[PDB]
Amino acid sequence: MVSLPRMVYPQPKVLTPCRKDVLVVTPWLAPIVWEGTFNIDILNEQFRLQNTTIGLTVFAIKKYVAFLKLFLETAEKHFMVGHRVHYYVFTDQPAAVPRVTLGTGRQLSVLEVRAYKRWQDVSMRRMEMISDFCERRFLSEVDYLVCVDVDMEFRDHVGVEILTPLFGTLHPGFYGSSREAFTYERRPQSQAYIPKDEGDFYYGGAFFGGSVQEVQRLTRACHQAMMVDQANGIEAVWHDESHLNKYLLRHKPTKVLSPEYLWDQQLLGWPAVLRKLRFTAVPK
Amino acid sequence: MVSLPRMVYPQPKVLTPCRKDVLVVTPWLAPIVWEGTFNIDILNEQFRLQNTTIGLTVFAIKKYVAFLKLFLETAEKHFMVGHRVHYYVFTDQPAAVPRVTLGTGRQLSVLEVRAYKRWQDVSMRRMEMISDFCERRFLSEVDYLVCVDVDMEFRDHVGVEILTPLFGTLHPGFYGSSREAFTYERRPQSQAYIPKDEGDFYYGGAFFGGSVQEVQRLTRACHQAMMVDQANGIEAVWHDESHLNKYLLRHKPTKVLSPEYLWDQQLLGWPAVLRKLRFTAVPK
Ligand SMILES: O=c1ccn([C@@H]2O[C@H](COP(=O)(O)OP(=O)(O)O)[C@@H](O)[C@H]2O)c(=O)[nH]1
Ligand SMILES: O=c1ccn([C@@H]2O[C@H](COP(=O)(O)OP(=O)(O)O)[C@@H](O)[C@H]2O)c(=O)[nH]1
Ligand SMILES: [Mn+2]
Ligand SMILES: [Mn+2]
Repeated sequence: MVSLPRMVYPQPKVLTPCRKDVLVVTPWLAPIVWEGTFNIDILNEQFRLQNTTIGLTVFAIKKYVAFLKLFLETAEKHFMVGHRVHYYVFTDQPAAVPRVTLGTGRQLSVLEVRAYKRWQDVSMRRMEMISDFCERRFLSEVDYLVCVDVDMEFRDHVGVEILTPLFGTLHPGFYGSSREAFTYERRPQSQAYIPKDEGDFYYGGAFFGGSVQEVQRLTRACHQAMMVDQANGIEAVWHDESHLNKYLLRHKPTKVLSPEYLWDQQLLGWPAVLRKLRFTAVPK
Repeated sequence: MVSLPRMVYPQPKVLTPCRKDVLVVTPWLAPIVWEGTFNIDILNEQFRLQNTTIGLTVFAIKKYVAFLKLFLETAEKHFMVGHRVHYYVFTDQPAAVPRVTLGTGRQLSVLEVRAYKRWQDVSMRRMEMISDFCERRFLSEVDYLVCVDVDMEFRDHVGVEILTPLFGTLHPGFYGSSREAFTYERRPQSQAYIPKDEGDFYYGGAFFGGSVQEVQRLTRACHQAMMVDQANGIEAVWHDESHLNKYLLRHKPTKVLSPEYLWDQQLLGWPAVLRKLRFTAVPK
């Protein structure tokens, strides 16, 4: 990496934590990203100097096309502003994608794919489709991939602080829960099985990412695991999210995002521990 | 990575920090390594699965050969035990290197180099010498390089928790100090110059490291800066440490080690904030 320029900002204080109310590093030394833990000016410098391109995948199959306008418009206000962004919209209805005005250095591609009848299958098949397009396109077109649900909107900054070889996001329903309470797949017959004495966190299927290489590996593995389960007459309790959790248990993420990055205010309010609500559920 | 095996350990608690008394992550999201922040079993698994080899460089020029016996014997007890280790002892007196019994998977190489007259030159020229041998040997022989002073002994675990592309260590004299008090080079004529309003930390010249590529970059850059200074007729106030600090200001380390890793118990005692004293000064 090339040198940063002179910058003036508050000195970090070794004997003064940024946050004392939350865990800010995992036991494998991956940062857990909360507001107050990062200086976004330093991080922007680091990633801009490397001319980073970020891909964002989103699936808008069947009626879910209705979520695209707000998803994309709010993404324009909050997601990686100042950096190169390439949106990839996976849909069975190219003509139904709204014409959203994009900022400079940002582009959008529509990837036409099949629709599945069951929402579970639409959700699950994202793994296969992302993996497939890593090979077809993403490896050549972007440096990182961020893979999210479409039934969401950005309300605050989501930026290069999340970028790392592999990240998961704390599910907003479980961040304060004991591992026994996590809704991992519990049947040993399933490839997603995690027993009650294992597990670090419950990650949300709605927001993960990393380098293209790591996301390719993750999505390929989750898809293969789902195909094995299918052959064994089993479907994991929480579908792709169950498999995501099994993957990230055994392949530790190099950053973990706090629930600021995946929230539902209707269901969970605005707890003191959340200084910002960045990416939130839209009522559906 | 390849998958980790099933492991049983206590669950990380999102709403319960491991350490509330110290900063455990930098504003650029690099872990600051303190006892309690890492699970060494997880980390050992990760690095052993990668067949990691760690190089350790140490200079024992002139009278400093006296320190080698204790340095090496204690390294055998505490440094990277269980992993492949390659010691590189730089000396003007190959015959004076004590014969120290090494554990399996550990090797020692004696590198014969010139002895400079001025201690300042001895200390400063380590940068050139490390950089030269990165090309000569380290690139093909080790994955990471750890570069330390010889007038030291290991007293507790120093392991794979430190490994990362680039690391510096908090100097024990300044970890609680404001940047204005840091003994950076303050003369603008010097390549190591840092203004009073810049600076994250004061890093110790006695303990830094990283991937071979990053250590080659750092040591080459510091040597070049020193040569420019020499041509301009100036020598930085704290020699190689001043240049190391300039380098790490502009090239942020991906981990920072706490003063557990670089201490002087005679001068500073054993404060409560240090749960372990791992690598400590030998009186001289
Ligand atoms: O008919 C569907 C069902 C699902 N999805 C995609 O699959 C994601 C996950 O589904 P959903 O959001 O309904 O799951 P939930 O958040 O309720 O767990 C959605 O965001 C969409 O991106 C879709 O496009 N069309
Ligand atoms: O005559 C010398 C002077 C320096 N050194 C090496 O340079 C390092 C830095 O010097 P020193 O330890 O004296 O610096 P200090 O810790 O006192 O700042 C030493 O640990 C030795 O490894 C050496 O080998 N011989
Ligand atoms: Mn959703
Ligand atoms: Mn020393």
